[PDB]
Amino acid sequence: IIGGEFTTIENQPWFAAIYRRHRGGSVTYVCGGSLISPCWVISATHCFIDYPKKEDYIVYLGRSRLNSNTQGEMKFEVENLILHKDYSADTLAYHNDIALLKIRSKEGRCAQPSRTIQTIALPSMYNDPQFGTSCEITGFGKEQSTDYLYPEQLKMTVVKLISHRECQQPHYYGSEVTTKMLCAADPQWKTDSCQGDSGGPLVCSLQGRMTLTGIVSWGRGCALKDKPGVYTRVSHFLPWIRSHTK
Ligand SMILES: NC(N)=NC(=O)c1nc(Cl)c(N2CCCCCC2)nc1N
Repeated sequence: IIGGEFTTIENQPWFAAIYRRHRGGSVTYVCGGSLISPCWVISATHCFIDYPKKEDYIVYLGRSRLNSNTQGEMKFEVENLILHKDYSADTLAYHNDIALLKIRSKEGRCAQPSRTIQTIALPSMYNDPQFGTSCEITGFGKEQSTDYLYPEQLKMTVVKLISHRECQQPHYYGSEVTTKMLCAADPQWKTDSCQGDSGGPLVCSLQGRMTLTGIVSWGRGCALKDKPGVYTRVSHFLPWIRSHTK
């Protein structure tokens, strides 16, 4: 997250931190995710497209910090890693950038809701908020496009949904953004998602509900003028999601 503020998991209790354990026994952070039901975390396919063995992944819930344990966090194995069959990557964009991780504790359980863990609601299909709506993003991604390291403390910020019309202009992303995507940015370009935030939630109040409206997918650079963040548009994917979750 570029700009924005530090926060704790209690302010975004659906956020899931996904890591990969290495043969060296080293474990490195991969991407964010969102708990949409007790046994399911939703994230972005591009995060795991290169290494698809479920075995080498670990999901934490209730976690406020990148490389130290947060009191009340839970650790999970990945029982099923479901990557979208129609995923592809273009020059900038990713398509169908959506994945499901069915989580199981080594003791066989799914998530137990707490002060630090809650599911987030999905939207009704094709139901999104209007352009100009303020939504929240959260992650452990870079604080500067140019950083080597990720921050140790969880961050979040606020961005406004952009119109597709606005996003499809040539100076923005032109032809590479599609209707299966959503664009969100700061009006002044101050704050944004970045590398390491992928898979993480874009949350909006829809109806009277905090709803998961997007998944962090891509952008050029981070916090660049006329280069907004692009997110998987969740409302388009209810059939896919329900297929696996039933
Ligand atoms: N929102 C804005 N402006 N950018 C981003 O969200 C964003 N930016 C980058 Cl650099 C990024 N990378 C870099 C390699 C390509 C994709 C995976 C990791 N992923 C993102 N999701």
